[PDB]
Amino acid sequence: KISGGSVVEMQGDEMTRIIWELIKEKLIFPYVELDLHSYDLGIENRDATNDQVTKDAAEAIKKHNVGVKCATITPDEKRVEEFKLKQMWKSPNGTIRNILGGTVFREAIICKNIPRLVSGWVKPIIIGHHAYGDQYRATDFVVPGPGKVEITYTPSDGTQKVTYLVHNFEEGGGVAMGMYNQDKSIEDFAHSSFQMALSKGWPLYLSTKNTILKKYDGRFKDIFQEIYDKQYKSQFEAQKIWYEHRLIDDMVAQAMKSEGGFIWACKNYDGDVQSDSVAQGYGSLGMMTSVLVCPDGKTVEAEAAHGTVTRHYRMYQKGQETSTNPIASIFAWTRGLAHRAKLDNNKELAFFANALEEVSIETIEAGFMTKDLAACIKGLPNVQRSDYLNTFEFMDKLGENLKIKLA
Amino acid sequence: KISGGSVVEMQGDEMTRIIWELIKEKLIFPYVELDLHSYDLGIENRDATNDQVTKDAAEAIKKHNVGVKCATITPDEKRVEEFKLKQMWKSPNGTIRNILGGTVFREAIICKNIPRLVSGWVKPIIIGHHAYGDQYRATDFVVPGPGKVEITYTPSDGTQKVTYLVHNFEEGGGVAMGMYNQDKSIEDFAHSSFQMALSKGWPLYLSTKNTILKKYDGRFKDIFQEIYDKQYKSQFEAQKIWYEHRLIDDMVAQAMKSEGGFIWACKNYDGDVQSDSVAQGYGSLGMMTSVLVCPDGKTVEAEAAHGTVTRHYRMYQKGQETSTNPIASIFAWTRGLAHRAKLDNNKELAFFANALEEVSIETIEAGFMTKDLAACIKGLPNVQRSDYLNTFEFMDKLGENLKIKLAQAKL
Ligand SMILES: NC(=O)C1=CN([C@@H]2O[C@H](COP(=O)(O)OP(=O)(O)OC[C@H]3O[C@@H](n4cnc5c(N)ncnc54)[C@H](OP(=O)(O)O)[C@@H]3O)[C@@H](O)[C@H]2O)C=CC1
Ligand SMILES: NC(=O)C1=CN([C@@H]2O[C@H](COP(=O)(O)OP(=O)(O)OC[C@H]3O[C@@H](n4cnc5c(N)ncnc54)[C@H](OP(=O)(O)O)[C@@H]3O)[C@@H](O)[C@H]2O)C=CC1
Ligand SMILES: O=C(O)CCC(=O)C(=O)O
Ligand SMILES: O=C(O)CCC(=O)C(=O)O
Ligand SMILES: [Ca+2]
Ligand SMILES: [Ca+2]
Ligand code: NA
Ligand code: NA
Repeated sequence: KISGGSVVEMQGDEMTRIIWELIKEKLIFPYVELDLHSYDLGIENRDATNDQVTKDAAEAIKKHNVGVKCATITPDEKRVEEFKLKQMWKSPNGTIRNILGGTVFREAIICKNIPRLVSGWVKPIIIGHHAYGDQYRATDFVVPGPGKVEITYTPSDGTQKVTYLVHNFEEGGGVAMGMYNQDKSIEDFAHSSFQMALSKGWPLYLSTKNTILKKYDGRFKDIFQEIYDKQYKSQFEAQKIWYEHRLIDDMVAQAMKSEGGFIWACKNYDGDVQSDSVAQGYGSLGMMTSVLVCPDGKTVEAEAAHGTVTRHYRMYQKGQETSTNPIASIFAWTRGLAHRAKLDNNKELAFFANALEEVSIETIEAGFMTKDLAACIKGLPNVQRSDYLNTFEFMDKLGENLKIKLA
Repeated sequence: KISGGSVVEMQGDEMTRIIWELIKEKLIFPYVELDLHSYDLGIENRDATNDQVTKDAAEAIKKHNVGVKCATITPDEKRVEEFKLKQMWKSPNGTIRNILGGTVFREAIICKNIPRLVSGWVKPIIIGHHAYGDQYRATDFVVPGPGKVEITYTPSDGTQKVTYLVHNFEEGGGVAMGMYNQDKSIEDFAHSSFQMALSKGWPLYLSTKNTILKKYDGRFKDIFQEIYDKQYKSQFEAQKIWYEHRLIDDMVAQAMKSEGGFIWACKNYDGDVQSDSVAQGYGSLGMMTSVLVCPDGKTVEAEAAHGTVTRHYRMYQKGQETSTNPIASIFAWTRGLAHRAKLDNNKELAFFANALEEVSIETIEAGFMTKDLAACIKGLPNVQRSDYLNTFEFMDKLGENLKIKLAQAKL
């Protein structure tokens, strides 16, 4: 009945797919009508269309400014045999992120009754990681035997091509890889980082390994520092916050013993990994939001940070009972819809967005939660069946709670 | 007085250099005589020898089979300016690890009175991280403007040349790099991992991102699997343990919520970073061992995993009282000497090494400790001067306790 606007939706795989459908059936569709542009990133369909469906979904997001994505399978060899795939398709996440660009901001979803693994974290940690380039765009290969691996730069302006020696393999083979990043993208990431910091009133840290990657990482470090000095510094001081670069070793240690309450700017690989470390440290991988904010200020893709949860899905196929946390998948929808509402100045969509979220927190805070969350309070071995609901029960319960509150 | 043998010693920088001298002077030299082959990896001395001293140290370690290393500054632009360096020298750790090769095993040092940051870790987590290649021997450069970055392989015979497009820079510039690893080194790293799992009777996890780096990381995953199946699987099933690959994201989450009690094989970068996170989670960076175990099975370099503690050094330079935890540095010596002893079948030195370890734990467990550890107990905002000992005080107390312990043993 509520008029949503246009949303790009990406369907995914395995356990998350199951959950994705439950969320549309019970939390979204009964209450909200949309111009839904649906792309199926299920791995069967991606194989069928030779991954073209993925490039299509990314373009759709540019047009419509808003995307909600279910977790997908990125195939290695086992996966190729499993689904009889054409080939080892690349990560859709990496494909879409590289086309859209921007910064991925992740943040735990906090309930008051859910204890943390790490004692100190009483304030949020917001991770914003660079979406573009590096490992997702890397070229890696097997080195078959002895020989020489080199990397070369040929300037477009006709001046001398430059060649560096990567390694001389003199005994057997191995592996080698090239990767890159772009100044403009890195600039965008710096501004997005400083702006999020000002926005929250929290200090900003950048982590790199510039002592080791002196040129590659030093470039991130320099770009951040240049832009800070020229463009944000006084505004930081005015708010009594700060920016500082830290080596990645020190940062992860610092973060661990911290009391939280900062923005953590990461390179792509570190953002990907440290975001799992942090979600789990607050409680669970089901309790983290993830939004890609594009450089335009306008476009957004929301998702759950975690994967398809194949381990739980395997039980589901064997007919056994499961308890998977859908909270993150649900916030992919509320964050996306929130943004849609703010774009269109849709007063009611915004209301629904925020309702489903407080409904989610309120349900867990009343004592209805999936197995992972009960494990947080009790310790896994002390958890009994009466302590949690299963995937379907819990979805139903949120469903009836949404009913009551919207009514 | 104990006859030590030949040890290759590598001297360092900043706060650890100070602590290094205190350890030698108060814990080692009073009791042990050594054929010390001393290499000064202080940054001034590396700059004066164009870093040749670091390669010499490494070569000395092949020859003598044991090395003990102090934390070193790895310079970036700020350090060049600070020390007026000729160049931004490469990490001595990378240099040494790539010359020797092998697997770096890192583990927390645990005291019964010290709370953890992470609740569940009632057993230890042992990380074995590949010492060779990757980021540490990378070639990286700034791309100054539009143009094409390519990476090429040419076989030794010259019979063929393979060119891969890395990126087409048309817009402006950026950065690019290449990195590499070798199969032999990866096979040695698999072996040490499975052996360490068997040794401890714990399960082994390997982490990669093979879904994203399909050839590079998939090479690691495959070598480990093939080697598991053919050579260690019977044995693993016998002690009722197991081996699995996990994706690095899943693995860090799994470690976080776990009970501990596993071996975690890591790629170079991940090992380097997660070992800090792990040490901190058990309570302190001062409380972790690190030994490079070479594939020859005979050669070892022991070190402190943390850095030079530059921030504590600044205070020291101002005359301000400091409290830096020396435990990891002391254990560089104790692990090195324990291995020298094992090599030489030397029971006096073996006994000494282990005696210095117990003394370290006993002193802390009796409530004498540096500030980081007192913060573990009280919470940083709650700790007062009376709660901890300063750097020299704590060293002097261990010195006393070591004297007692060795005396009681002589009796
Ligand atoms: N599209 C995407 O954004 C992502 C996709 N992937 C893909 O997903 C697939 C599986 O990835 P994988 O590394 O196995 O791990 P997943 O992140 O899917 O899950 C791994 C483990 O994390 C815990 N976990 C994750 N989500 C939940 C949840 N919602 N509720 C409770 N526990 C959860 C579970 O622990 P436990 O088993 O102990 O209960 C689970 O087994 C792979 O194909 C991978 O490529 C991976 C990451 C992100
Ligand atoms: N040689 C080596 O193996 C390594 C060398 N390095 C080099 O060390 C230098 C400094 O690196 P950086 O990352 O800043 O810092 P370090 O790793 O030396 O330490 C940074 C912070 O960690 C805490 N810490 C580390 N060790 C101790 C200790 N033993 N006792 C108490 N606290 C400790 C301190 O926290 P707090 O300030 O909060 O009290 C300290 O400020 C750099 O030049 C780097 O290149 C870095 C890593 C390894
Ligand atoms: O795309 C993938 O295969 C993994 C993505 C991921 O883990 C993430 O985006 O955090
Ligand atoms: O060599 C460096 O600069 C840092 C090394 C390091 O952090 C480590 O060995 O854990
Ligand atoms: Ca991840
Ligand atoms: Ca480290
Ligand atoms: Na499971
Ligand atoms: Na300090």
